[PDB]
Amino acid sequence: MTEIQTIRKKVEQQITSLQNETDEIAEFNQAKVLDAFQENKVSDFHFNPSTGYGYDDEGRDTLERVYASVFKTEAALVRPQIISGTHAISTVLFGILRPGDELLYITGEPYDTLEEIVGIRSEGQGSLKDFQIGYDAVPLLPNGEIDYPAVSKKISANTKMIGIQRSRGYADRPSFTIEKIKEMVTFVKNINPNIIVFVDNCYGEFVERIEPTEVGADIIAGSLIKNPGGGLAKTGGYIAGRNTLVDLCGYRLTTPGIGREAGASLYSLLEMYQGFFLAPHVTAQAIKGARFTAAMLAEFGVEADPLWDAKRTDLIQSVSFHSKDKMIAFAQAIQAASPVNAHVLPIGAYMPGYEDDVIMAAGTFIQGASLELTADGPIREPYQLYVQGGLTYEHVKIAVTRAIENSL
Amino acid sequence: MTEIQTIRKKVEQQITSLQNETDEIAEFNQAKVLDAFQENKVSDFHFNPSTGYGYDDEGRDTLERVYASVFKTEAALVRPQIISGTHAISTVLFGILRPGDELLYITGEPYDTLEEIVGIRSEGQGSLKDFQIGYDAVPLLPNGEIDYPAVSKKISANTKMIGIQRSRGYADRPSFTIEKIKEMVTFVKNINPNIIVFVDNCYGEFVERIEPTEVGADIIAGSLIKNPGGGLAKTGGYIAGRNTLVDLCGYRLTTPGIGREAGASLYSLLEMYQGFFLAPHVTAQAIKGARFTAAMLAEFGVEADPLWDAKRTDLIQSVSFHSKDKMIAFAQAIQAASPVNAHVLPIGAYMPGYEDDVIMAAGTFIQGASLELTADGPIREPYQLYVQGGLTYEHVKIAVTRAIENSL
Amino acid sequence: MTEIQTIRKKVEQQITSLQNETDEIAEFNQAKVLDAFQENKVSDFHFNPSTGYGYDDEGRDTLERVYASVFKTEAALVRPQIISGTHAISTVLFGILRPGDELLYITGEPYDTLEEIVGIRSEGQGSLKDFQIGYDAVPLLPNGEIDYPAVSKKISANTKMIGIQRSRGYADRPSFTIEKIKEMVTFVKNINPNIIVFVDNCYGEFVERIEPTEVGADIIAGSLIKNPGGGLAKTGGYIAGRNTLVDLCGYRLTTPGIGREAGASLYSLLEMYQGFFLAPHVTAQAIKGARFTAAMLAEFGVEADPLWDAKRTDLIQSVSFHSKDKMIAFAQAIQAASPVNAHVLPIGAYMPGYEDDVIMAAGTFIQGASLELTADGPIREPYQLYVQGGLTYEHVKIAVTRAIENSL
Amino acid sequence: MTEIQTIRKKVEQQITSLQNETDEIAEFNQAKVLDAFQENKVSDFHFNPSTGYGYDDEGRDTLERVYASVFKTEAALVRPQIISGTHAISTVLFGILRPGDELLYITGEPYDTLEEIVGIRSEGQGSLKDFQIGYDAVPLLPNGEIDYPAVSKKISANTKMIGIQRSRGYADRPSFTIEKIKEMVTFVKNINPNIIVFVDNCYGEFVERIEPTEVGADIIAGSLIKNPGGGLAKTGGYIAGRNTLVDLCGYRLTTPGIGREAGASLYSLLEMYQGFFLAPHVTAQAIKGARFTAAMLAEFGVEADPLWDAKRTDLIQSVSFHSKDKMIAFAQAIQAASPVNAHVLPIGAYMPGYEDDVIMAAGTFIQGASLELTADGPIREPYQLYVQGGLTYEHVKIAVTRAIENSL
Ligand SMILES: [Ca+2]
Ligand SMILES: [Ca+2]
Repeated sequence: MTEIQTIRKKVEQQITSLQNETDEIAEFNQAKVLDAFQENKVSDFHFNPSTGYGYDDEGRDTLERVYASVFKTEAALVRPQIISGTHAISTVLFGILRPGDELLYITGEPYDTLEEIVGIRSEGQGSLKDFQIGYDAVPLLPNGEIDYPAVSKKISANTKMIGIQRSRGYADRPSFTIEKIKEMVTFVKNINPNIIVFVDNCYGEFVERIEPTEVGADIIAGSLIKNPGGGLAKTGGYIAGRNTLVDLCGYRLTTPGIGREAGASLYSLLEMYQGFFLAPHVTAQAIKGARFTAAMLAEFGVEADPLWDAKRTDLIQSVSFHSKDKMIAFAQAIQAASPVNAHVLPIGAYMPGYEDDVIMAAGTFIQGASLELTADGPIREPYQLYVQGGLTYEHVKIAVTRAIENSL
Repeated sequence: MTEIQTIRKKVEQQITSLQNETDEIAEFNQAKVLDAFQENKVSDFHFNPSTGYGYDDEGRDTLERVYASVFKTEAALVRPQIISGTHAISTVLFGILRPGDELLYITGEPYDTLEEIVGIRSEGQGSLKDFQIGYDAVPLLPNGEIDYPAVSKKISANTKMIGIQRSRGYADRPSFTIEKIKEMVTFVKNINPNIIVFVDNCYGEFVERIEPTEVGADIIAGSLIKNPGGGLAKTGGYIAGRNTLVDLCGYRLTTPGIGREAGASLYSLLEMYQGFFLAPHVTAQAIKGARFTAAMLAEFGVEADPLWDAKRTDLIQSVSFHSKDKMIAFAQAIQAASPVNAHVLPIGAYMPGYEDDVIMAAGTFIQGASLELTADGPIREPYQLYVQGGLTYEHVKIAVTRAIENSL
Repeated sequence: MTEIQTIRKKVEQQITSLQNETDEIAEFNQAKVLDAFQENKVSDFHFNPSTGYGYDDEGRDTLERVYASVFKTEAALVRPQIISGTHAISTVLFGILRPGDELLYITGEPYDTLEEIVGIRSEGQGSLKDFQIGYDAVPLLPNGEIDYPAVSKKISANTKMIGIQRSRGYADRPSFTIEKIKEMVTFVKNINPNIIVFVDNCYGEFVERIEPTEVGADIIAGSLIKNPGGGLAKTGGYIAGRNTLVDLCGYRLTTPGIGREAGASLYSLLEMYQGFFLAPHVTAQAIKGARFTAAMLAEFGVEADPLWDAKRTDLIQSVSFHSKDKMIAFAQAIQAASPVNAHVLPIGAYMPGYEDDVIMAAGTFIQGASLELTADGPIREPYQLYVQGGLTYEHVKIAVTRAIENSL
Repeated sequence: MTEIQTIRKKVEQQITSLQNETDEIAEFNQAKVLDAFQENKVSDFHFNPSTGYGYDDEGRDTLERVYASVFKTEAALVRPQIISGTHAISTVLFGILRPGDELLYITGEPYDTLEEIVGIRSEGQGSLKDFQIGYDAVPLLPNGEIDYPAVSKKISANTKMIGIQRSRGYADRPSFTIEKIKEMVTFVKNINPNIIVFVDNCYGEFVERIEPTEVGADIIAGSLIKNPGGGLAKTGGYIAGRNTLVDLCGYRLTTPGIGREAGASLYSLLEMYQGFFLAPHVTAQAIKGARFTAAMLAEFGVEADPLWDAKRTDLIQSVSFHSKDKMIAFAQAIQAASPVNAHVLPIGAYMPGYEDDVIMAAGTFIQGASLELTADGPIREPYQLYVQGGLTYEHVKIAVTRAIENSL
């Protein structure tokens, strides 16, 4: 019985109860996805490629129906023609919003990439602002909760859509649970039932037994190289929601008069189907992994957020080293414990629009994939490193144990 | 020699000189494309796939540079993410136009699919109109020429872009040659040099030694399942033009902030490169075929448009039988002389937004591809059938001779 | 707390200790495969396709080196040019064996497919017998152990190779553990160290911490649509062993004078790499699944083999219903609880060379894949059904719970 | 007109009549292939992938039937599993031959790669010799014709198969026309009608209106990265012949008991069908190019073989410069006028089993493909360079004119 092994025996026993809970959620979600395959009568011919126009591609259409069934929506859009999560989100915004309309984000300022999209960052690019669509965001209370009086003050007759970002992303606040989201929807719908509630669902898929579309969200969007891709999707994004709303997204994604009826699937179907099927289980690996990281690092006297015993709604997990050297050594050890490009150590790197260098471990099968184990953060006080994902719980245990042995 | 063989010997001698000119154009164009590959140092690594976000895909970028080199533009956008010619065109319009801007098509009303796009066909789908962008079309003169006085009267200070459709499509007018297009461009630029000239270039690629971007067009667009795909591209579209304009198109195709810097190529690069290399030559097969069809049908007392000895700028070829039966029999024979689904008899079919039944031969490798031999037309007087494309001149001669033998 | 749920709470607590052991093995094996990726410096460019001859395909070569590293061999052969497990095995036999040589199987008669291969079933097909290569097999003792005196009697100067089939397959004997195999190797090597020991390793990969190549096997072969494909490999087989021996296999697989240096990888690399990486973990799911099936069925008074508490060396798991109806209802429920073709119920089916109908549940992503959950058996006393595989432990729990609710 | 242009005008007029005959052959062959697609009811579903074992792949089977129809054989084996022409040929030899049998090549010693296969090149690799199969070759007469008395003397009762190599390869003799091959076949069959006649058909496909299987050959084989692949097949080989013989080949390609009934097609079907459809026409480009090269070089006082006005049966074309410098400069110029890796300067290179350095131009889409334009030769007197292939006649004219301009 070694050193670190002793610590592991202890910490693993400690977290076992919560890990078991994660497995209960995974079985529930696995059944849910299986039921969705089944109600849509998925067959092996549904993996066949389409070419050219992609008209009447039943494989593509069936997959979208499977997505809609799982999220409990009327319709979905899940294609490689949606190139990412950001692209999926932008498709929702431009798809629905029209000149004179206003978008209100209530979960505080959303992730930085949306900056140019809404138009508060650049010019001439074709932002919402360029198309006469208004945008604002309501900051969170200091405690990370929604500032309801502030939201109330902001909602006007011109407010067409309310934006909710489930995951904290890089923001210093807790990710919003489905219960918290339900409360937000109830609140806005009580003010105006016609207001469209959109939730940026990235990293939350299959973390709970429920999704935002089950607590009244009208439409949601996410990334296929995160949770729902199950580690297999090579690219893409998804949209799920009301039929009228998904129709609009489709016209934005292709063109009016064609919309979602068109777009060749080529060779992407099998990986999307199989990835979705495995997604509940693979998500469970990343969650189990996060709790392990949180428990182990805390044990080694390192600050963890969230806490190993925190409620979980997404995959996000950070650890604050309060040490530049410790942070870099850890991120490098994570790369060194990765399957792909393990020998290409990350270093402090310049990043456009940022005053601080960033460090990123990304030894993955798919470029930029996040359900896979990665690590990153800005190199500045308090030296917070995001260490999350993992295709297997085994991989996370191995990598984190080695990262500890290497930096602490 | 059989009878038909005797007619062929005569007709083939008659058109030889023109077929030779087509071959001369093919060699010029083949050299143009080769020089572009060399200039851009095309390598086998340029065929490699990219996954995830598709950042720093040199293969994708190099393909784009090759397109730009051939079309003699600063920039190009060429990728699987563009699902068709219509999508390419829409991307140009929404990419460049903004609220208060006006689009003026000068080549008469453009192809029907653009109806919904501009907003004269529906409501609420996110048309140019829905986004406060103005549109109009100047009808052609009765002889099919541009109505210059009408054009002059409709150009205002708010006219941001001029639209030109090279190919006649289904319009009862001749396709516009590069020389004619040059006249148009010179004219509108004389009125306002800052006006953006866009040419829908479908079916015209490699038919002449020059493209519209060489006669003053600022930006062009087309489909990869037509000419530039060389029969090999399974899907896609292209945009080529000035860097500023192509940048704007990129933000529309993806999102602001990202643009053309993202989008996984997956496995599509090789077919696009190889198809483009083969495009000048495959285009020539389709043109030689067109001339054969025109000359043979005329010889059999059937009306052809264009005439065998007409100037050619695109692939479009029609024959008018003034007989329902002959028209149907001929189209059926074309399907029967096609490689794929030869046994699937075309019959009068309903087409959305069409009072008349249509008949179509589409026995192709790629779904809806048109550089391949196809035949189609609405079932009504004067019973005009479009018989065009052909991956090989041999295929067209065989199919057409048999179609004649089966219907006349 | 429901009926069956109560039974599950009980049985799951009971099997927990062994399941945990399976997870320890999985973590060890995950580390082992990770270490193999790392020592071979696996990078994202190693997933790139090769075409034509496939000469100097580093992606293909690196993968084979990763396989060799994991199995602790000098060399391996793992390509889609090996179309299956049977093909892999036959390649080993014809690769090494020459006229006058004799093959001796000591684990009793091997699986039926090898019948034509060795030549004890047909004629003129090019069996070992057709090529003047001898074959025999030593039956097991009644207790399922190796009959060592019988083996000793059989080994002659002409015995070039000894065959060992690790997995019981359909045979009514226990699968041979690695320790048992070590004993066999020691025994034959003591008689003649020059005798080549070959192990058919199908279904045993990653079930223990060790493989036969670690207890002295010279060469091994298996299927990529079983354990090592991790559920992702679309086809294939592998060979691993001594360099001289793998060289010979390569000449058989391609041609002499070329061998393994050639063969295009096309698009198969990523799935093979990623599948191998996930294989320890996915294998663990199928093992955990088997123990669950064994424990649950036994609880419902149904005979299980192996027992939930048996030592495990492969994925094989059966249950004997002593009831035709119960057996068929169970197999059908397994299909109905599968992701693909769930609505296509299996029925009693004729099978060539068999007196009895067979039933097979195979609602899988990959045609004929076995790491995925399936069920099959011959429809005859005692109505033994093989219920094994599972990409996730969750899937197996769900499917088995439903199969019980449906047939018992 | 420039000078070179003046020479071209003259030379092109001179060869026109022969180029026209090539086009006539192209049309005949195109019709032959089209009729085969029709006869076999080729459908778009025939392009669908198969996974796993590849059982009941109708697309794969239909492709095989199309090949058989074109070659006028009972059966064909055409698949990605055959990695080359050599592999196809080896499969035929080991598939049919058995211990005590003898193979007699009558067209002199065949291509070098077959050396190891037959067993006159190495030891222990599993050659025909290692498997107790006899081999011999009858040298050609000095004029390159068959030595009939020597052939008669070497045919015995143990002569199971007669080998005929259509193409000269690197041998200093003319390629054998179908008429010549017919003479050979008639002769050997007169000696023994039960003798199996095999023709290595590489580079000869679609060059004449007839194939060897139409002049008595029992079985033939070739490469898909040459003629029948139409420039599109990324890998592979074919075997066509009598059902009994093709059956035997199947058991060798896979295993006895299984044969041709197995092997996943994955994503290779479409390119194989489309390539075969285009093959007659692409072949014609390469032949027209060959004639252009022969006539142009001769016009410039360089020795050509074959001569511009020679009978053609395959793609092979050489030119002898009697100058190292000119030879090297010309090959370099061909690479520089190639689409892929144009910038990668060919230089004298070592070649295993060759005392002399070789130079090669291989700037192709598919690695090692030869229907595409390439150039190669050993660097030694009389400095003979093979300059052949070409996906388009335009490409050859451009490359060759530039090569002339750069070296002469
Ligand atoms: Ca001017
Ligand atoms: Ca005779």
